[PDB]
Parts: sequence; structure tokens; C-alpha cells
Amino acid sequence: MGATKILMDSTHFNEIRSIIRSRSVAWDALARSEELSEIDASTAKALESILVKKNNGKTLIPLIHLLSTSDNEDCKKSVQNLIAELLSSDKYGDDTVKFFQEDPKQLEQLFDVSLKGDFQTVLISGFNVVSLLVQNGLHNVKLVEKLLKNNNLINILQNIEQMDTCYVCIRLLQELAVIPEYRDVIWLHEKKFMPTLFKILQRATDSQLATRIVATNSNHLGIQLQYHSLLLIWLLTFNPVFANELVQKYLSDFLDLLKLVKITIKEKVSRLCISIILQCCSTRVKQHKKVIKQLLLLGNALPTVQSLSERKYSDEELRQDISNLKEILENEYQELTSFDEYSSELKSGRLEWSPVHKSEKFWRENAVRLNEKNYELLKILTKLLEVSDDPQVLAVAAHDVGEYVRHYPRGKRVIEQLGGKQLVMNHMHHEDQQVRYNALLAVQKLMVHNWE
Repeated sequence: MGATKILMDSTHFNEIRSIIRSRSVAWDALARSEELSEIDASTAKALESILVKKNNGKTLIPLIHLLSTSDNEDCKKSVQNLIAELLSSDKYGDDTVKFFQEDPKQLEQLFDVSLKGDFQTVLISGFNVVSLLVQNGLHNVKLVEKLLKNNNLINILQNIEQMDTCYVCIRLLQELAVIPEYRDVIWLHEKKFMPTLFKILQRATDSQLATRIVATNSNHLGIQLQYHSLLLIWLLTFNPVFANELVQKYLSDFLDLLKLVKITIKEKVSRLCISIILQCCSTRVKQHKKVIKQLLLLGNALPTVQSLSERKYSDEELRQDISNLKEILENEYQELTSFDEYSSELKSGRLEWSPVHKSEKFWRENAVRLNEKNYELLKILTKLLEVSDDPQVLAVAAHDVGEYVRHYPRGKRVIEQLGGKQLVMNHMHHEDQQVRYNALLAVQKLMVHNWE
């Protein structure tokens, strides 16, 4: 119905909250320096009393007075805790936000130091800021426009050796960027802190169950951090422009993103780990059919990506899309027009292993059409073969010679236009293992074919 209650999870984000709630300083004298009021003096000190359960609102007027009075450092976050807890009281409700949201000015005087100053300052500050910003009876957009640019807040999102700060910075963001209004705009402002995520995940390169320094690690924080990070990163992207850009921005950084589940996974990772690449290939945006090529070329996990599929998982919500992934991922590579692409790259003069060609059963299916073509540009590939420096080109020369294994001997005589056996022999003396493995196959082809 009204304002919700969020983030009852953490300890770091929850430790100072208890640090302040559990105790309370007597404000009876705190109106002596006039930090508090003198006429409306029965409420500021009345905190722990009004916290109790007994028999909207009944004090909406005076509070603004001391709100305005609040123009100094320390008590800011104790009162922030007070506001947070009291607004987390259903009996006293939160409908007074519909009165605040006329033109909230309580925020501004709390802002130009919030997101800045000491750590715990911003930590305590952010909660009500966001939890009311989410309320939309009035433009919160300019409010977040102020809240975005800062100096220390960037540090609060930069502390990566210590993970306490960015944690909340981004959990509250997750609860924040749900609505497109703020989603898009804030994305228009943070296009440099992705490295945040990058470390938040790249750490797993070396890991062990009973190691590292964490107490009560991931009951609610340890990898709840990763949960946040990933869920936000994908969540926000649903504007087609977003992923459309980011993909070209950081292809490689999200290339190994596939590795996210290559070895290790836990409960909640499943649905998400690749559910973004889902969006990275969806049929609703530009380059939705253009880049994943290289993803596959450098990945090759595709067989093991399938191998991820069969091992049944408890949840229905993930079998459909995981299947969708492979099916679409097969209906283009097997459809990767072979001689079209082959002759294209050949006439290009620049080449990579291009392992499509070696995967050749469907390519030999019409190799007779290559005999038609008679591959005289392969006579040119001979010229390419005398002198070589690219390992890919050099080795694929042998591979290209060798595919005759599934091809009729009617190619044997056109080969007989070739046949100086010392050529591929001297090449055999080129023993570089990386090529030598299939150089064995090459030099071997002639004689077993004689068997063939």
C-alpha cells in the first residue's frame, strides 16, 4: 500500500543502526543550545517514549521545525536513525510522505553533506533518502540529480578492499533503479564504476571453502553482494539502448562473464548468471545478430555449455531459457554459410583459424562445389604456404590441405598437380608443436589416403 520496509538483512549496514538505537542520549538539555525547540519542546526528547506501542499522524507540524534546525554535523545520523525506525512503524504509518512530497525540502539540508563526509554519516543517511525517493507523488528526478554527483560518495563506491560501502551503495541502488525513471537517468551518469562489479566477481579466480577473512559471510552479505551486483547490472539494462552500448563497450570483460558458472555456482546465481547474455542476444535490439560470433569463437565452451543444461536443477524458471540459448546458438553457426564466408575471408587476405571450416561434414557435403570452383585460389594458398608468419594461417594451411580425408580421390590428381614430397616434408621439419600436432596429420594424409 504505502512506503515499504527495505534492507533488514545486513550486519555492516546493520551494525551502526543498533549502535545508535540500543542507546540514546538525553535531549532534555539538547534544547539548551537551541539545537532543539523551546515551544515544541515535548517531542524531540520524546523519542524512546513515542517508540512504544499504544493508542494520519499527530505531530507532523513541529518536526519540520527541528528538521530545519538540523544544520550541523553529529546528531544528523542519530536523527536519521530515528526517522528510519519511526517510519518503519506500521502503527504510526508513513502517510505523512504524501504531505512531505508537496515539495520536500527536508532533503536538501541533509544532502549537501550526505553522500560525503565520514563513512557512517552517509551510511545512515542513505536509507530514508532512498526509501522515500522511491515514493512517487512528485518528481524525485531532480533530487537524485543532486544525489548523484559527489566526491566522497565515489569513494564509498570505491572501497573495494573493504566491501562494506559499495555494498549498500548498490543494494539501495537496486531498490532504487527498479523504476525506469531513475534507472535510465542514473545509467546516464555512472559509466565508469563497472570495475566495481568486475572485482566483485573476478575474485573467484582463486577460492576455497574454509579460507579468507569473513565472519557470517554469506548468510546475508558475503555473496549477497554478488547477488545485488549481478541483479542490478542486468535489471537496469532492459532499455534496449543500454546493452546495445555496453556490449560494444566492454565485450571482453563480459566475455569471461561466461566463466561465472564455468566451475562454481550457488542457489540464486543460476537464474541470472547468463540471463543477461539472454538479453545480449534477444531479437529486439541492434547487433542482436552480430557480435556473439566472437563470443563463441573464443569461448568454445558450447559443448560444456550444453553440459550445464542436462544436470537437472530444482527450478522450472530456468530450463526454458537455458534451452533457448543453445537452440538459437546452434541455428546460426551450423548455418554459417561455409564457402560464402570461406571465399570471402580467402579473398580478404586476412585470416584466423576460423574453425568452422575444419568442422566440415556439412562443408564436404558440397565440396563438389569446391571442385567446381576447383580452388585455384587454393593454388594461390600454396603461394601463401611457402612463406608464413601467422600461426593460425600457417597451421590452417595444413588443415586445408588435409580435409581431403572425407573427400573423394578425384581430388587426388588435381593434387597431383602438386606432389613434390619434400615441400610438406621441410614443413614437417617445422616442428612447432602448436602446428606440429596437425602437421603430423597433414604429412600423414598422403600415404593413408594411398590406403584410402
